[PDB]
Amino acid sequence: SQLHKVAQRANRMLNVLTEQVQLQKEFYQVYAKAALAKLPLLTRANVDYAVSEMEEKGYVFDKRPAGSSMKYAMSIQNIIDIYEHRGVPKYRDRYSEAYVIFISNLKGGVSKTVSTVSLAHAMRAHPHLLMEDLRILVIDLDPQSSATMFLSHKHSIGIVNATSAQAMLQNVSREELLEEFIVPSVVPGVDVMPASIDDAFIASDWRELCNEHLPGQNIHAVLKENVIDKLKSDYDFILVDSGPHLDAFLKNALASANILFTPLPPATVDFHSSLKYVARLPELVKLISDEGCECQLATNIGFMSKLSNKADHKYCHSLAKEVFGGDMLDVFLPRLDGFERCGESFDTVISANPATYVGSADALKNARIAAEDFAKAVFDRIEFIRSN
Amino acid sequence: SQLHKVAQRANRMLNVLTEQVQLQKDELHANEFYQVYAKAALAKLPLLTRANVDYAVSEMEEKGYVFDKRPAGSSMKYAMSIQNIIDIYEHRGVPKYRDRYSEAYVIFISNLKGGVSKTVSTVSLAHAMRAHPHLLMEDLRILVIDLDPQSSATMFLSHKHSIGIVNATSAQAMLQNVSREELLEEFIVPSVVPGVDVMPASIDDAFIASDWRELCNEHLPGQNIHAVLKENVIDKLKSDYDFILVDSGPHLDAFLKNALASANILFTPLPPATVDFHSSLKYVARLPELVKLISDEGCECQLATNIGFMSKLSNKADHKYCHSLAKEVFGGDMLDVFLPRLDGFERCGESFDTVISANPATYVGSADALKNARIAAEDFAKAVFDRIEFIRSN
Ligand SMILES: Nc1ncnc2c1ncn2[C@@H]1O[C@H](COP(=O)(O)OP(=O)(O)O)[C@@H](O)[C@H]1O
Ligand SMILES: Nc1ncnc2c1ncn2[C@@H]1O[C@H](COP(=O)(O)OP(=O)(O)O)[C@@H](O)[C@H]1O
Ligand SMILES: [Mg+2]
Ligand SMILES: [Mg+2]
Repeated sequence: SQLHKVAQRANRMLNVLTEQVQLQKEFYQVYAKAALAKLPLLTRANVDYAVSEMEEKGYVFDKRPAGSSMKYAMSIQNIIDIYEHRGVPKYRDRYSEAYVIFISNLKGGVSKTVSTVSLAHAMRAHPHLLMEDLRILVIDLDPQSSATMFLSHKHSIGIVNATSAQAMLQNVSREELLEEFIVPSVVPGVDVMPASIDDAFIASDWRELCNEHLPGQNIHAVLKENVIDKLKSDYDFILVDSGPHLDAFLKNALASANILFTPLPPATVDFHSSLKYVARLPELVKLISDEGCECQLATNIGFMSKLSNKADHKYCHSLAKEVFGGDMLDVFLPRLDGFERCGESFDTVISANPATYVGSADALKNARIAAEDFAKAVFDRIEFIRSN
Repeated sequence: SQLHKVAQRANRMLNVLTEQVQLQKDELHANEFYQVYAKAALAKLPLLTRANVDYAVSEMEEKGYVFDKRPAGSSMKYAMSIQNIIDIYEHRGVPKYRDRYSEAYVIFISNLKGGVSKTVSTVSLAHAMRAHPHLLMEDLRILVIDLDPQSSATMFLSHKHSIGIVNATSAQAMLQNVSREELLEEFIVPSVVPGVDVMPASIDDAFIASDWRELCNEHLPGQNIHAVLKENVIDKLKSDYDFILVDSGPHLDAFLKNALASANILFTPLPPATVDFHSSLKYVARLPELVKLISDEGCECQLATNIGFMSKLSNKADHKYCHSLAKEVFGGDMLDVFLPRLDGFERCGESFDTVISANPATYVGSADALKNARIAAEDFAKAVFDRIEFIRSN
């Protein structure tokens, strides 16, 4: 009974530490008016007419003095509103229901979380996708909660309780999900439904917890029916992140996705493992199907992750190209220091402010551009699939 | 069905890759471990003197013992392997650990919070304990059972061109329920440091964990689902090892439960990061509940205590706060030593080497980094060993 003893001491500690984070409780990117001209469909002249015409109508743009005078400090919203003023339709004007993206791989360390949060921020803030005025939701279903930490400033969530796995069991309305479970991330337009280590116990007793709280409901269609379907009209993209564990969460995530992206690692051994997952994927969809709901899983796109020039890497890259063939993204996430440094302070290569960044400013830009290139390639891929 | 297409091509590629690594399967030769001592260096070890070593060495050669000398100098030099030193201690009559205890002792370093250093501690503990200068006379035999589909332990313990893929895994051994002779011949693999072995894991074990109930029903009818590891694997190796370490992933599944039911003692690595620490505490506060669950539904846990230790601790002030909190929680069950965050552990982890198996000459970094990592690892291992000794004899 020495555990009971220590376990209690740790309990008083939690209740104490929990009242810490509670008692505790921004996007740097701004564009100079002239900078908008490099954005698609916009020119120096038409931005001047838009800003001019909108102002005369009562619009007020963000500004900040650079010495004495006061220039324009355009926020993403200002830009989005300028495009709207110029009759450029938004993504929601051609697609009516949210598309669910699931970056998955049973093998860990392959960059599932980083590629997921990077894709969320980079798609929203992509210079070429701002006109799309995208609304993105990242649903964290990994008790390790890496996505949560990356997306909402660690001093925010700290000890989370309103969890995605909780949402699944509580089965609440759209309004409650937006108001009580979903929290904003640093980049406006990108939200997150958090996770917490406590979700490990939920996954562990999923079977029973379902019989108690969701009687008669197919245990594999919960995330899809109790959460995603209720939010389909408030978001353009919904990204689900789960751990590399063949859980109820992994299954619920698979049953709700429209598309899968498999991040492929460069080392031969990890690449080998990943192919095992890609090979048994149809087996997994078959199971979930044979016992409940059907997976609307269209395709499975692969892409190299943390790739480099090592001979071994080039080799795997050739093999992956062989396996996925056409469904192989033409862009990949290379291994960069920017992603590591950022990963250490749980910040996105998009939200990380260069003025605060500890490391070379060059390295940061490189990863940002890499995240952006990756996001644009993903978005374009969905586009082709969705309008064909 | 443009998902079954890739699966097909993927499956084919596996065959190719498999047969490829199936050739480069180098044979891990024992006399390849870098560590060697000049005859004179043994004198610095406990119980050994320059004179009792020369006497021992002389008598052994008289009985035909063959020292693997090197052709250097007018008369060959003794390039002593940790095994030579072990054989010398044996010849002087100092008792080995297996002379001091009669059954393997099962250690389980665990935490539901991942990234806390469960694998690196487990792996460093094994190697550092075997090769620790003050523990050579113990002639330890250590087995690391990898039950994490990620197989990080398997990777640190062998060579990338030594184990490659993994077919006969621990999860597989649990369900097949084979003989001790079979576990020894087919399922256990040696690591880079002789004396420490590993029962491997593979990604395919994630499917086994996923369908544990159905698989136990079809392969192990009547057997309690939480006692499979204890009865089908560990109990059959009780005489073959002094220590058996179990490594599992951060999941509250069958593997985690079986490891617990087989453990003699538990070690909990506690991270300094306020968020990580808080998560670790939630795990410590639910341990009794978990043990109670296993009990209520079948077998009992012989879990003695739960020792806690700071993992990846820095000189930062923040860290010193958690350390205190941790002390309040664990109190006496806190380890006197902690695992500090060091470059040696990082650079080594990058190449899946242990700060014990990593040859300093080859280390691409600062010798001091590697040297400090090894020492820290050795002090941690001696501390765990000394603590087990006090618990075991008392
Ligand atoms: N492209 C990259 N370059 C450098 N480091 C990366 C990259 N992608 C991921 N990482 C780092 O690799 C580790 C694994 O990524 P993570 O997203 O947590 O994987 P999974 O989601 O596979 O667990 C993290 O510590 C992260 O900072
Ligand atoms: N003392 C340490 N100093 C520096 N890096 C460490 C230390 N202990 C562990 N690590 C590194 O931290 C990461 C997490 O450790 P790992 O043993 O894999 O954790 P778990 O077993 O938590 O997955 C690894 O990348 C590892 O190389
Ligand atoms: Mg993840
Ligand atoms: Mg581990």
